[PDB]
Amino acid sequence: MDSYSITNVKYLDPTELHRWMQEGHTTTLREPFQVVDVRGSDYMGGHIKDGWHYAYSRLKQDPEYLRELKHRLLEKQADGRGALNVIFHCMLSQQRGPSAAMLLLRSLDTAELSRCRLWVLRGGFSRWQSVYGDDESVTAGYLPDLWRAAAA
Repeated sequence: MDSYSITNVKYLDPTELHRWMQEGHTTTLREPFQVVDVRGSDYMGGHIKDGWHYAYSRLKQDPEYLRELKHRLLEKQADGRGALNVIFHCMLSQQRGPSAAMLLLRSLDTAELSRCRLWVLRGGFSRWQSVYGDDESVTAGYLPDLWRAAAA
């Protein structure tokens, strides 16, 4: 990235993330990626496989928590190819997704700006599960019952 502007935050569709997961890296530059689920208690009911769970509320209130995430991400990037593609997502298409990305972006030094690419998954986990919810290879801890529209 080149600056600390909101325009540096990119958006990804579920179909493209799924493709990255199938291949094990991004399609264009073959770079690594890491999903960061920033939901709180609404994390319940299923999540993207191999993603990390860092609640937005705590990232925003605890600088040490944000620092921990940054450190983990950069540590993973150091042993990988090129820049690490970090993907943030919420439950739905919410403002907390890009806000979480901005929190990380603002915590990066000018030297670390080039080590990451920031993305937000359009639609959140809600859109994700409507398509890949029952796909065991990309979704973990899924509870079909909770997402039933016309249940009990």
